[PDB]
Amino acid sequence: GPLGSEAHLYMQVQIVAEDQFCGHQGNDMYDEEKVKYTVFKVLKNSSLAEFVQSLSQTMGFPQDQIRLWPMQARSNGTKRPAMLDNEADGNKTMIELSDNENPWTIFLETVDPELAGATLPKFDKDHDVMLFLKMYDPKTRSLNYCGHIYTPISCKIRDLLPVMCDRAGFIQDTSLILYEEVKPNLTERIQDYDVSLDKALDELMDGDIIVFQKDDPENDNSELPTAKEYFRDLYHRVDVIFCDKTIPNDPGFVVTLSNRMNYFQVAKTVAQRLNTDPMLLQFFKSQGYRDGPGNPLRHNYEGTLRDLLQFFKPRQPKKLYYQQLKMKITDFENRRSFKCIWLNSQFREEEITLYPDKHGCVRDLLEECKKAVELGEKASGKLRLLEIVSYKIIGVHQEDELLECLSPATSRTFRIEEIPLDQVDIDKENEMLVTVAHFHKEVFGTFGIPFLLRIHQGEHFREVMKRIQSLLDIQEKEFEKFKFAIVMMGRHQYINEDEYEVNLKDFEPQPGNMSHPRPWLGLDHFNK
Ligand SMILES: *C[C@@H]1C(=O)O[C@@H]2/C=C(\C)[C@@H](OC(C)=O)C/C=C(\COC(C)=O)C[C@@H](OC(=O)/C(C)=C/CO)[C@@H]12
Repeated sequence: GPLGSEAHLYMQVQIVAEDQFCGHQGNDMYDEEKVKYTVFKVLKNSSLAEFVQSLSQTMGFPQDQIRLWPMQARSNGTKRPAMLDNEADGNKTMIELSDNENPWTIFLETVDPELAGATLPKFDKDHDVMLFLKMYDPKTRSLNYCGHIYTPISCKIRDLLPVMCDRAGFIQDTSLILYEEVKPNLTERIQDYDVSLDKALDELMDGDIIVFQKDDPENDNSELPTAKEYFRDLYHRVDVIFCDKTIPNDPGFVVTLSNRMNYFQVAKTVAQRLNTDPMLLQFFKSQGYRDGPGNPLRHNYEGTLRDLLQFFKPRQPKKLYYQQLKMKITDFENRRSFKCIWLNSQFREEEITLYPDKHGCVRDLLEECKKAVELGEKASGKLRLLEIVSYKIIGVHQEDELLECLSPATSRTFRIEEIPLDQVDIDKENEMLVTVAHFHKEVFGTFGIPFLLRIHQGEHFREVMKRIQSLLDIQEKEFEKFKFAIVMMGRHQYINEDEYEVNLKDFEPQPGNMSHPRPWLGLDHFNK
């Protein structure tokens, strides 16, 4: 709006009291966006002494009870209180002390208004340093402002250990770990307490910060055992929205994490936020273009959370998608669907998907299906796996074969069935299984449900027909309507059903030839 004629002669002076330092969890003394100031509009060329007496009357403390420490920015990017000499700069101008920083911030040390009172201790500009103290509690992972101290440069670090303990509520003689909080993402441990402050601290200045904590075994029970780790985590912090993909339109919940986290750490933060096993969750990389879940994140991901978020533009809402699982994410990742046909005791087909071990044998699949189905009444209770192509059985698979060695279900159907009673242990000297398929007129025109059939040497074809129809169930002048043939690689010829006696070697391959083209029995009727 309209600036006054003499507005350029004035400057802003923001006074911060030490109560603003209490509760601060970050680096330095306060957050510039949360701090509350007492604001003064003062002439740029008023002197320091004028401001001091003015401020002393404004705040209600005599000049004996207050001291001014300008908040000066350091070369390393921090802002810290700094020394200001009363009877050597008290007549320099406010703006020349300011170094032309127009909103000029100053920390006002006062005596506790609890007294008045004894005045602030004197302070030798040359041999004394004002240090700031923070205590780090690893159990609550928190910072606790512990005030400031006047101390001689020559004082030994060990001599500061009492007051620290005193200000933290620790019992005296508690062993401590001490750090200088140099700057964000740099917390340097003070390794020798038996040396002076000027030797122990990097570039000893007024406004330096010592963070201290107990030396305690229980520290290792926290996610952040040291102040060093705490400040690293804080520097790498980032809020991320998490959304369940299975719940449509979910707004999801904000979780505070750190850019340096690996898969296990973010998984456990989110799992405790959801109260589940971290292993019963699956996460998804971002699609990287528009909001929506991307590719599944393998549980053994080697990257960091920063890699997962690198595609979010500098102010896009960071968001990751997950879903909750019914099994551990490892088993979820290694399960493989095997879809096949279960043929029940009624001779009817159903589609069933089993999830055995991807490295299992055929027996694993057979037992997975046996757990799912109701078997026949007084039946064998043992299952077998058949491979069907174009309505013909081409193979019986033995239980020791590896599953991954089987052709995928891509027009080649697999059929699990219970073995009939007459087929569990056939007479190996005179009894044989042959495959049976339905065809119409010509052999390559197959249809229907093929099956395995036991036949006996010397038997008359009549009884083969009887057991065929017993397992098939169809009107008898419907069953009598059709013919029977023996088939080998396209060639076929019919059995005289009036009087033929079953000779097994009419159905036998060439001796020594276990190849997949075996002779089979064909039923020749009409379809539907
Ligand atoms: C943040 C702590 C708090 O909640 O209040 C304590 C004190 C004040 C707010 C102020 O006390 C004054 C000015 O009278 C100044 C801030 C502190 C004073 O501490 C000292 C003794 O310098 C810092 C905190 O107090 C402590 O450090 C305490 C109570 C240590 C336990 O003896 C704030």
